[PDB]
Amino acid sequence: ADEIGDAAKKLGDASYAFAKEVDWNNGIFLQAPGKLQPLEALKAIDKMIVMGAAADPKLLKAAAEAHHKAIGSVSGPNGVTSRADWDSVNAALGRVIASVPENMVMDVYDSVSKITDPKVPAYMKSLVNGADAEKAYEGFLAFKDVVKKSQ
Amino acid sequence: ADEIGDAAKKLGDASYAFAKEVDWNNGIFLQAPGKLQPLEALKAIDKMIVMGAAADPKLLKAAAEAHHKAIGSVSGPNGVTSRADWDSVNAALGRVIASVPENMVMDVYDSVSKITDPKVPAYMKSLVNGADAEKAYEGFLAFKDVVKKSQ
Ligand code: CHL
Ligand code: CHL
Ligand SMILES: CCCCCCCCCCCCCCCCCC(=O)OC[C@H](CO[C@@H]1O[C@H](CO[C@H]2O[C@H](CO)[C@H](O)[C@H](O)[C@H]2O)[C@H](O)[C@H](O)[C@H]1O)OC(=O)CCCCCCCCCCCCCCCCC
Ligand SMILES: CCCCCCCCCCCCCCCCCC(=O)OC[C@H](CO[C@@H]1O[C@H](CO[C@H]2O[C@H](CO)[C@H](O)[C@H](O)[C@H]2O)[C@H](O)[C@H](O)[C@H]1O)OC(=O)CCCCCCCCCCCCCCCCC
Ligand SMILES: CC(=O)O[C@H]1CC(C)(C)C(=C=C/C(C)=C/C=C/C=C/C=C(C)/C=C2C=C(/C=C/[C@@]34O[C@]3(C)C[C@@H](O)CC4(C)C)C(=O)O/2)[C@](C)(O)C1
Ligand SMILES: CC(=O)O[C@H]1CC(C)(C)C(=C=C/C(C)=C/C=C/C=C/C=C(C)/C=C2C=C(/C=C/[C@@]34O[C@]3(C)C[C@@H](O)CC4(C)C)C(=O)O/2)[C@](C)(O)C1
Ligand SMILES: CC(=O)O[C@H]1CC(C)(C)C(=C=C/C(C)=C/C=C/C=C/C=C(C)/C=C2C=C(/C=C/[C@@]34O[C@]3(C)C[C@@H](O)CC4(C)C)C(=O)O/2)[C@](C)(O)C1
Ligand SMILES: CC(=O)O[C@H]1CC(C)(C)C(=C=C/C(C)=C/C=C/C=C/C=C(C)/C=C2C=C(/C=C/[C@@]34O[C@]3(C)C[C@@H](O)CC4(C)C)C(=O)O/2)[C@](C)(O)C1
Ligand SMILES: CC(=O)O[C@H]1CC(C)(C)C(=C=C/C(C)=C/C=C/C=C/C=C(C)/C=C2C=C(/C=C/[C@@]34O[C@]3(C)C[C@@H](O)CC4(C)C)C(=O)O/2)[C@](C)(O)C1
Ligand SMILES: CC(=O)O[C@H]1CC(C)(C)C(=C=C/C(C)=C/C=C/C=C/C=C(C)/C=C2C=C(/C=C/[C@@]34O[C@]3(C)C[C@@H](O)CC4(C)C)C(=O)O/2)[C@](C)(O)C1
Ligand SMILES: CC(=O)O[C@H]1CC(C)(C)C(=C=C/C(C)=C/C=C/C=C/C=C(C)/C=C2C=C(/C=C/[C@@]34O[C@]3(C)C[C@@H](O)CC4(C)C)C(=O)O/2)[C@](C)(O)C1
Ligand SMILES: CC(=O)O[C@H]1CC(C)(C)C(=C=C/C(C)=C/C=C/C=C/C=C(C)/C=C2C=C(/C=C/[C@@]34O[C@]3(C)C[C@@H](O)CC4(C)C)C(=O)O/2)[C@](C)(O)C1
Ligand SMILES: [Cl-]
Ligand SMILES: [Cl-]
Ligand SMILES: [Cl-]
Ligand SMILES: [Cl-]
Ligand SMILES: [K+]
Ligand SMILES: [K+]
Ligand code: NA
Ligand code: NA
Repeated sequence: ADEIGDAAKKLGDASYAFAKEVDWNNGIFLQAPGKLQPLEALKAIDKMIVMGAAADPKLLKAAAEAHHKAIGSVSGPNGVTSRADWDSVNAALGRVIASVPENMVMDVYDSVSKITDPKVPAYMKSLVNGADAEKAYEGFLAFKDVVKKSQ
Repeated sequence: ADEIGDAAKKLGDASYAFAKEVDWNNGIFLQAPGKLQPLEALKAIDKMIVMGAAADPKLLKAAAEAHHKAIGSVSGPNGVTSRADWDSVNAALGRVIASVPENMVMDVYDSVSKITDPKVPAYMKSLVNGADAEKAYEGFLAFKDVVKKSQ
């Protein structure tokens, strides 16, 4: 057990209602988030590859395992995993983020933002309960503060 | 140095002319290869996650590093990496494939095939030199025999 695991449980309280409202079977997620821009996207994918090579290999292993278990507990019409697996996944991802330098994480966020159309967040939010999405995000902000403290 | 590295060099002789003919900047690769079928695709993605968790963590690390280096040497109008980086990537991927049980690799191939429209290989091949694609594939068959012997 660790502090990221404790923080993932609080994050789940704040975010699982949002998770249940996303339609994870929507084909939209395979689309570019705006105009397809292969050269810019490749730069973002490169920042991710750099980060994956920097990440602790045992923690990437554990984060993959957690996703395989989450897939096994999917149910209902939106394809949402169990509450327990939602928290497990978030904690395992938090540990991966904490295993690399902060600049590597920001480089991914910046490089993806560059290819992401300004309308995309609002359109995503419009398909769920707005208050639940806001509560999820304030949850994320509290969680990332625990993650940073392990980083 | 190892036998997979030697085999990757022969594979490059057989396949790099094909690599140069693919338009890696074509947006088509972001499309589902046929009808989008999220439940079946998730099963294929699950076989991959299982395989990634089973793979040797040092070899997955090295395979990511090899891709970051390959991205740095991209040139020309099709976005093709250098011959040296093409071989490096193939050897590092060969080592990853050899680090997991054969059944895990076949499970991915079967689960992806299930969502892949029968027209897709021929359409892909139609955008390149057919003889070069055939020479690439016969190269692959020789390479996978070396990979299997390390497996
Ligand atoms: C079928 C498998 C599968 C699916 C469908 C997804 C889906 C996703 N992954 Mg995951 N992953 C999957 C397998 C795996 N992933 C990962 C490792 C990662 C990493 C390292 C990351 C992702 C992230 C993401 C998200 C990227 C898009 C995004 O940011 O949306 C928005 C995100 C959500 C809807 C997820 C919940 C986030 C938050 C706790 C609550 C919601 C807050 C806000 C309302 C919206 C988000 C705001 C931003 C600024 C944080 C997306 C939800 C990324 C992500 O979520 O970025 C924030 C991310 O950083 N995945 C591994 C390797 C261990 C997997 C397999 O093993
Ligand atoms: C920008 C980054 C990036 C891009 C564009 C790609 C693109 C691709 N990856 Mg790669 N990857 C990338 C980063 C990374 N990959 C991987 C790990 C993997 C793995 C483990 C595998 C792929 C494979 C593939 C291919 C999947 C589709 C396919 O099978 O087409 C057809 C494939 C090609 C055109 C590639 C050349 C194959 C062969 C040597 C020559 C051509 C033979 C035939 C003519 C066509 C293929 C026949 C099939 C039956 C083998 C595709 C070419 C898969 C693959 O190639 O399956 C065969 C695969 O197994 N990637 C990692 C983690 C280390 C990456 C980042 O770090
Ligand atoms: C070949 C196939 C390969 C596939 C490759 C696929 C990967 C790339 C696919 C792209 C997917 C991107 C779409 C993501 C949208 C989700 C982000 C979002 O809604 O974000 C919403 C935010 C909203 O903006 C924020 O809005 C906030 C509002 O807060 C206010 O309001 C809050 C609650 O309402 C609180 O009150 C809070 O305290 C208060 O300040 C603040 O103003 C912040 O400053 C501001 O950042 O937008 C922002 O961040 C702007 C930046 C958004 C850019 C995207 C960021 C995602 C980075 C994640 C990296 C993952 C990469 C994707 C793939 C990885 C999978 C492994
Ligand atoms: C949210 C975003 C997340 C993104 C997720 C994305 C991943 C999934 C995206 C799907 C991409 C799939 C499209 C791939 C097409 C390439 C395969 C192909 O052209 O294949 C061509 C072959 C042609 O068929 C073969 O044709 C051969 C012909 O050989 C003959 O001819 C030869 C030379 O002409 C030689 O002479 C040879 O000796 C002689 O026998 C033989 O008959 C073989 O038995 C027969 O298999 O088709 C076959 O195999 C049929 C099976 C094809 C199924 C696809 C196989 C790919 C499996 C790779 C796993 C990678 C998964 C993809 C993503 C992974 C990235 C990490
Ligand atoms: C081989 C293999 O398994 O690889 C594995 C690799 C990983 C990394 C482990 C993995 C993973 C995680 C991944 C890829 C996550 C990807 C997330 C993608 C999110 C995409 C989104 C939000 C896309 C869009 C597109 C939208 C378009 C919106 C608009 O166009 C619309 C409607 C109309 C316009 O008028 C206005 C508009 C509003 C602009 C939008 O609103 O959102 C996975 C899945 O496991 C597969
Ligand atoms: C060896 C091997 O196999 O590697 C493989 C391993 C993987 C994992 C499968 C793999 C992969 C994918 C990877 C690395 C994905 C990485 C994702 C990174 C996500 C980062 C995020 C969300 C960062 C942020 C930063 C944010 C900042 C927000 C704020 O600053 C803002 C704006 C304003 C301030 O006022 C307050 C603030 C709130 C602070 C934010 O909100 O989010 C890959 C590439 O395939 C390689
Ligand atoms: C088709 C289908 O059914 O798919 C199903 C597939 C599944 C897997 C079963 C499934 C599921 C679950 C899923 C997808 C869960 C996704 C979770 C994503 C979690 C992401 C996390 C936590 C990302 C971050 C990024 C962080 C960055 C933090 C920092 O940068 C920040 C901000 C500010 C810096 O100053 C400091 C910092 C510390 C660097 C962080 O702290 O955390 C579901 C729902 O069932 C759908
Ligand atoms: C070949 C093939 O078929 O592969 C298949 C493989 C799969 C895995 C099966 C597959 C899949 C599934 C995938 C990747 C699913 C990804 C889901 C990502 C979902 C993202 C969502 C919800 C994003 C948001 C962002 C939002 C932002 C809200 C806010 O910012 C807003 C507006 C205002 C801020 O002030 C406050 C805020 C509240 C922060 C929100 O509310 O939500 C797919 C697509 O089927 C393809
Ligand atoms: C966060 C992050 O970085 O994730 C990283 C995760 C990884 C795994 C490391 C990674 C990687 C590798 C990946 C995903 C490789 C994906 C390969 C996809 C190949 C897709 C293909 C061939 C798609 C199609 C679609 C086609 C459609 C054809 C047709 O419809 C057409 C024309 C008209 C119809 O009449 C007939 C038809 C003929 C049916 C086709 O012919 O082909 C990457 C890139 O690094 C990103
Ligand atoms: C911890 C962590 O981070 O994990 C992350 C790590 C990654 C790597 C980034 C990641 C990923 C992606 C993964 C695993 C991709 C795996 C790809 C597997 C490819 C397998 C292939 C091509 C298999 C085959 C089998 C074939 C057989 C052909 C033949 O039998 C046939 C028909 C007919 C016979 O007569 C002759 C024959 C010729 C023998 C073939 O032709 O091809 C993931 C999911 O994101 C997790
Ligand atoms: C937009 C843009 O510009 O992107 C650029 C991005 C880059 C990265 C810079 C770039 C590049 C290079 C790329 C993509 C290279 C891709 C290489 C893929 C290699 C895949 C390999 C070897 C897969 C396998 C699968 C195998 C399976 C083998 C077996 O199953 C078989 C058969 C039969 C079983 O009985 C035994 C077995 C042993 C189990 C194997 O042996 O090998 C490029 C071109 O520049 C494009
Ligand atoms: C959000 C966002 O924008 O992300 C962006 C991220 C990126 C990385 C920048 C990006 C990208 C690039 C990607 C994934 C590229 C993937 C390329 C895969 C190419 C596959 C090809 C060529 C497949 C084939 C299959 C063929 C088969 C030929 C044969 O079988 C045939 C007929 C007959 C057999 O008898 C013999 C045979 C000879 C075997 C062939 O000849 O070729 C993209 C798309 O821009 C999206
Ligand atoms: Cl505890
Ligand atoms: Cl571009
Ligand atoms: Cl040698
Ligand atoms: Cl389906
Ligand atoms: K509101
Ligand atoms: K021919
Ligand atoms: Na470690
Ligand atoms: Na090892």
